[PDB]
Amino acid sequence: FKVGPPFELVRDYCPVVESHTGRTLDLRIIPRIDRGFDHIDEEWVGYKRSYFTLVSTFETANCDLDTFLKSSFDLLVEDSSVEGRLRVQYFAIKIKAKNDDDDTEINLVQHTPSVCPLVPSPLPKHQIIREASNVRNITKMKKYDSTFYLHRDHVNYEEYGVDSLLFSYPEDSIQKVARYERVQFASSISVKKPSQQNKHFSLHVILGAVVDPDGIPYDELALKNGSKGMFVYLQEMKTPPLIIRG
Repeated sequence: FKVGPPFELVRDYCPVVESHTGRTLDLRIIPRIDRGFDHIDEEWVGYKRSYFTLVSTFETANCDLDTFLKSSFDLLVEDSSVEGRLRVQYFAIKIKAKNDDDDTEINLVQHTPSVCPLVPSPLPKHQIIREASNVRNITKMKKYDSTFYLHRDHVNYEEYGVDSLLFSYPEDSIQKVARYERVQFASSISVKKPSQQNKHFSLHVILGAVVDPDGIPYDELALKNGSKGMFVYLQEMKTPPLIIRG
């Protein structure tokens, strides 16, 4: 494990507002790469046969988790789409790899990326990510449970309303930290141009809202009840240019 390529803001997309208070939700993705890249003379270098670890959470400025989970949020589209407000079923994160030059998407292979549902939370320290990674100790894993998950089936249900965000999440076990362990680039990718000069890649992290089937950037998504949902972009961050040794 080691300090990896830093993340920078790429863009903020659709604004999110609470349906009851009209309060705008201020969001901030907090991603970090914990291994897989070396910093050689002002350049980040990765390797084909190697793999990398990327973790991420997101935060909501001045909004405590309890209130957040009890709230209802609407996405605000505008102009062309101008639909108005789309109800958020839940928030999730996804990562992608791109050709930092022509912005072409590079496929990633993970060891089990995917759309990870997530609730606001600070990003755990580097060492904790380790002690929680591949260390399946029953007692130990229970010391990190409150750090990595929110078990909806344990909250006081009488405190939440029918439209509460908590109850629109797909599963009872909800992650607090999106952990992408053992990720590699597809072995089919070309890491050099015909001239033999290195190609440049970039890792992206996108925070988004999953909304019901019914011009804005989003990905089509296979929901939980067989329905076709939409993963609408809220915020995106990326690493600086990366090079991949073959």
